[PDB]
Amino acid sequence: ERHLLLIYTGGTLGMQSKGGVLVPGPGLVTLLRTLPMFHDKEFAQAQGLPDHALALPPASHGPRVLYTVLECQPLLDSSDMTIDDWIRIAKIIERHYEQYQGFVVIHGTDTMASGASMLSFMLENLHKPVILTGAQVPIRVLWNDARENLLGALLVAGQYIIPEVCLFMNSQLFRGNRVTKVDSQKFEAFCSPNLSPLATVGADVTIAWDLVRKVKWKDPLVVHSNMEHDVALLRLYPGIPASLVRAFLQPPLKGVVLETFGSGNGPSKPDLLQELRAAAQRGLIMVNCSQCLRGSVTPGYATSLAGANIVSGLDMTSEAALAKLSYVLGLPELSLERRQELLAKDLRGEMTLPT
Amino acid sequence: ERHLLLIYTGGTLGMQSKGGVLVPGPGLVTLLRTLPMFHDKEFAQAQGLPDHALALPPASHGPRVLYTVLECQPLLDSSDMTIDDWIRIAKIIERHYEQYQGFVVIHGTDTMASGASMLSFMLENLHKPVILTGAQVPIRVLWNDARENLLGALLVAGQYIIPEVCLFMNSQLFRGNRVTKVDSQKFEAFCSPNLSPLATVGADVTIAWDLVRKVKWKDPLVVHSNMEHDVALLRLYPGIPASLVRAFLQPPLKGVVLETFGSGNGPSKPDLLQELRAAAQRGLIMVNCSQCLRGSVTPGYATSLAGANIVSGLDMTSEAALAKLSYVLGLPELSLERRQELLAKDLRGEMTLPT
Amino acid sequence: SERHLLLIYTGGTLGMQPGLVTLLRTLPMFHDKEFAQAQGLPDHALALPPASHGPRVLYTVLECQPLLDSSDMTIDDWIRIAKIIERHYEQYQGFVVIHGTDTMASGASMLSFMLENLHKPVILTGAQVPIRVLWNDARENLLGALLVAGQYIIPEVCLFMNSQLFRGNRVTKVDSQKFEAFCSPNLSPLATVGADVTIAWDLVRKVKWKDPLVVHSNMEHDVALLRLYPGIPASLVRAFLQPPLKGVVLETFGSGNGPSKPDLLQELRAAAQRGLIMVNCSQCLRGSVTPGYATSLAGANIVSGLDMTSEAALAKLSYVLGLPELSLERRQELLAKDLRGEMTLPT
Amino acid sequence: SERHLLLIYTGGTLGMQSKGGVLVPGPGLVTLLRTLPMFHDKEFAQAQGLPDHALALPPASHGPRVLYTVLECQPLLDSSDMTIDDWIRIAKIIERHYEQYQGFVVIHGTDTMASGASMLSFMLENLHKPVILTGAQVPIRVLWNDARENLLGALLVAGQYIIPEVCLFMNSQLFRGNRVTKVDSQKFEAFCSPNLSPLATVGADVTIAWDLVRKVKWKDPLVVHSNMEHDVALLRLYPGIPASLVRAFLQPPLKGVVLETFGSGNGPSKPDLLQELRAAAQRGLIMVNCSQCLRGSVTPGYATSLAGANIVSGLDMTSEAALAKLSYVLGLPELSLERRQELLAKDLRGEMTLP
Repeated sequence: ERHLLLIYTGGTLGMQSKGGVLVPGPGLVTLLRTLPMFHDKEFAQAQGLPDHALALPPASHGPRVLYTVLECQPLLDSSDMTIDDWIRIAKIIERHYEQYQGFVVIHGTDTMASGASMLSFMLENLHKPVILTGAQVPIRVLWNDARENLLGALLVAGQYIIPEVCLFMNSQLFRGNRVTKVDSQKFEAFCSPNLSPLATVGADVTIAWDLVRKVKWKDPLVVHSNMEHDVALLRLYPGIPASLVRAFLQPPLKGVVLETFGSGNGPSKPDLLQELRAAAQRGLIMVNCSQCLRGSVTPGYATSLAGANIVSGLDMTSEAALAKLSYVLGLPELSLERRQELLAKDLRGEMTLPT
Repeated sequence: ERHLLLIYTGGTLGMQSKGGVLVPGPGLVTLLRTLPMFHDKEFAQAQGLPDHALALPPASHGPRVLYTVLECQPLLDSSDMTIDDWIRIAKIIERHYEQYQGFVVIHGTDTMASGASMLSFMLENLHKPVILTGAQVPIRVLWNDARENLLGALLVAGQYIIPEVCLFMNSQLFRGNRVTKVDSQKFEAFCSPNLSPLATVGADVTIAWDLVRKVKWKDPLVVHSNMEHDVALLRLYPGIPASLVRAFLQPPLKGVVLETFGSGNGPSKPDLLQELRAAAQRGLIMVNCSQCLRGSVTPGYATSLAGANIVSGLDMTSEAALAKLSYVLGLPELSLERRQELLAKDLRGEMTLPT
Repeated sequence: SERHLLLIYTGGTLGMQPGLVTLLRTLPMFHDKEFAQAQGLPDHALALPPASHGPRVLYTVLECQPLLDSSDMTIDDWIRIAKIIERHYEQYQGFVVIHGTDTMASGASMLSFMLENLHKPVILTGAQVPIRVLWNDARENLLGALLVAGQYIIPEVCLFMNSQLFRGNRVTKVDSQKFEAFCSPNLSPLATVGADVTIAWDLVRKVKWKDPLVVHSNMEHDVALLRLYPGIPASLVRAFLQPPLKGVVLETFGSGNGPSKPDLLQELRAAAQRGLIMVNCSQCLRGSVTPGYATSLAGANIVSGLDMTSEAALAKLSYVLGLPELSLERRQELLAKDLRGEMTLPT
Repeated sequence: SERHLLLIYTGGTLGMQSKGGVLVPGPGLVTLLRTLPMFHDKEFAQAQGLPDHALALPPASHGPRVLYTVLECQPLLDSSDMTIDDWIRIAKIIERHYEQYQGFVVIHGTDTMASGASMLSFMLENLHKPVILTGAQVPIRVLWNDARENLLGALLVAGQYIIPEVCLFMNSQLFRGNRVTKVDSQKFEAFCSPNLSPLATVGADVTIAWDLVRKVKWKDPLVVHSNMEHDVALLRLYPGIPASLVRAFLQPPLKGVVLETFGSGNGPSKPDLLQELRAAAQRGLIMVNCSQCLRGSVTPGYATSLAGANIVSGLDMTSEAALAKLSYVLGLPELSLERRQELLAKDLRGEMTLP
């Protein structure tokens, strides 16, 4: 028997349709109890389970999966979520860590990749699956992707010891800090462009155990509430003026992810480079990520002006890069040099180092 | 209000797991009645519907969809289906044509492409959707593709006027006579290699109305029970001996689909070509299809020996080609030349003619 | 019989290690010496060998100076390229522009708008590896762009790479290392090259022979792109949208949702009141913006970009804002139209 | 310093000429290549006084200098006319010149290239050096073609890397030969390796899957199997295929057959058909079951209760690999039937993934 906590933060999955427009949809648990795929009534009465606890029907193999639904209030559109909301989620997981074997987090798709990346860093030494999921269509609308996404997340978290923050959608389990949202309409909404899925679901369940990170049983969970808030993302576009870059990098900003062209090239006009130099002199740390969905940043852009304050993001998604930068800048009592060293390491499986 | 007939012929979808092995699973209707996504009990009692009739919950838009389940006996593995089984299905649709607005046929995946292709030809002047569907995993197993495939086929047939035999799987609606099975394990089991899907299902339903065939309201449905049975498929492999080809093409064979290499090239060894000439002289009709999943046969192979008795299949799937040949050969009172002309036409949207 | 192209070389990896013409002259696939002497052609003019069908293709190489890394290109560079095409418009049947891949999608999008009523192919191309390195993608990309521009009347600014012809204002760069570097996420390619050449004539735009080419040198320079990220502060958005900015492409989440915190929405309202025009594009590679975000505060000054790439959106905004003597409402109407095949209107 | 290749030209579109919109044979490949700088460095040739049968590639980025000799077979063949004997001849050419060259490139028509590569894979036991097949949809003498880059890439791969396998190089990808199949008759991406990653990819960088590439066994000498059983066939089961036709197909002197069945390995179960398989097994015929599906694997079980161990699962093998392996195994001298069945169930050349 394995018990999960299902944390419902918001998003389309739980909403209601009302005159062709989506509104909030509380009482997820009341709906799930009425669905045989989500709740086995017969086993519940036959075990006299409390009625806050749902029980999945028996699967092919594995142990029986039970879960409790924790509904956050207020429920959020994911576009409104911030570092503080993700910290709250991490603190919920922390508080209930010993009582459950895994966690599923229902989350809006819009910023799910950012949430998964943040939680990935916040939950240091994670020993248990934390699976984010969501849907393009609410579970209360008849024709939807939510039923199978939610069930799959529960089954994965319930049956496998994958000690990572993941995203489950459309029969695929991705490493959370490797995903990005690529399609605003299709059920295949997400992509892990520089890493295989951790798992695939079909007639069989296939898991890339070669990739899945190792449980460090000896070390306790450490939850980082200390995440630097003053980090930003800046997309360089052709002809972007130095004065706009200057304004964007003004105090109190501590870190920025620069999204550059192709293999990591920004404009080389002297007034723009000077603004990057000046920000590095103020102590600002810059991480260079590619605007391209796939591939990697080759080192070199602006290094002759910003020195070691500009760090290559290699093949990281911008979501991962922003999370890592927030994490590293939030660590207490480190030199600048130590921060730069940490940014250049693969801390959670988010970055592939050249071989 | 729109009423559908759901015809259950067999296949994995309806089976049961028993000691890691699949066995037949009758009484589909008794399972569906217990699933809210498939049957709205409240609306059924409130309309005093007979209890052979199921009612889908309300969808976003559209009218209400009701359906009746017709379970064939015996239920078949699709590998054991034949032209006669498909004729039976076409006669079921014929018999109940005026009573229903659409049809869904649950079918095994192994020969679903052949079934869809056959029905496509059998149902001349079809005015209503006939949607085949199935699953890699049975609907009675918890983690499956069957729930969403079956629901999607019902919703598509219930809500849209697509007057074609189609295949619905994994959120995609394909033209039936354009599909082939490409994966024996994944939920994306089928491909329409030389035509876009007719429809895609996501947050929105997208329909390629430019491709969908036109309802000819004036003409009545004509069901072709006269389908020539003595048609075969022959895959040419390198070095295939003339004597084996001779044996394969003996009477009483009337037609054969030859699967040749690349753009339609078979071996040119004289003894093999002579066997094709001799069969053509006996009146055998041959259609040349490519072994390649994608692309088209260029005219020319063996034409200097078999003359007009060897016809290019252009970009047809072999399933479509075999169906069309059975159809054309079964038509009454036609010359050989007329049969050849008909094979070269696009009769059901199965074949793209060159510019 | 004979079709002449101008090959404009602006910079990029393709030509790296000047004098592109001297290399091309020595490559039989690019220059037929025998036909050149037999027709006494001037030696600034190259001649492709005969292709399968079609007429003979001749071309002249115009090398820009200085040559640019594409990351350093700006609206002015693209205007210059448009003026080169304008100047030589009657003398050639098509144009090929060698360009760096980094901003090729932005360049193609800009030229698409600048060249109003274009009647002739303008094909951009480039390479991940220089043509002078033995193992490269440049030879076939360049040849394919010449052959397409030389043999087909596709009156659009296009991008040719890795055997595919895309609509220029529909492309974006998706891979920084592979030869398949570009994607047209919301539109099929205009053409594919294989054993046969397949052209989507159903998509290709119609030549309006009556109307003359009009080149828009009047492109608004004070337009920007702003990527909203979770928790982006209102004060930063305020700073970003200060005068003299006239237009901005906001890149929002999913179907077009930005954060709804009141202080941020207020900054968008305030910019709209200053007359700033905003276009909402999705950060997602694929799909479309649904109308509605911030419309109750910014009103008609915030426009849905539907399925546009951000490159197309920024170009269109520069184009529309540069048009003389239009009301604000007219500018908003134009942004909502499909002006160059860059945007699919719902059906 | 220097690596020497033998380029064996057997036929195919690559070397042909266009004449009135129709392709005819094109001899004297070497005379054309000498005039192309990408294929021949004249300056280095004179400066080293190389014999003029030997071509020299220009210097590449890294690596040693690559020289190659062109051996043109006569007569040149369309690949649809090739047989086991032609592939044996190729294997004997490689054998004869094995010590004089460091690698081999074989120009071959695309139509049966997968069969050729699969055959050579088995014939060349303990291969220590790359044998790279390549070809083109369009002749190298037509201006706009895929042949230049395919041929150059094959030469560069064979010249610069020690991949001791029979491979196929097309469209910037190196596939394991016995894993490929032709999927498109018109596009430059003509081939697919459906159940194995490419061994290599070519872009700005060359990426090689060294984890997959087989290990050079330097101690063991090359053994070339001329002893390949010729009486092996491929039979594609189609719905309703009659027992009498299967009986005719499996008559003596056939020794082995690859049966192509539906989905996960299911053929029709009608008793008269199964009886014909039993009867063939009793005559000593060996049968390998492969899936008609491009992707995925045969699950054991079909017809095993009648044909016993004479019917063997082909798992995820392509039909080309299966036919080659069967020919190889049946050609081995003095083996019991049980031994032959064991060998068919092993991964002998990287063609089959065991569960």
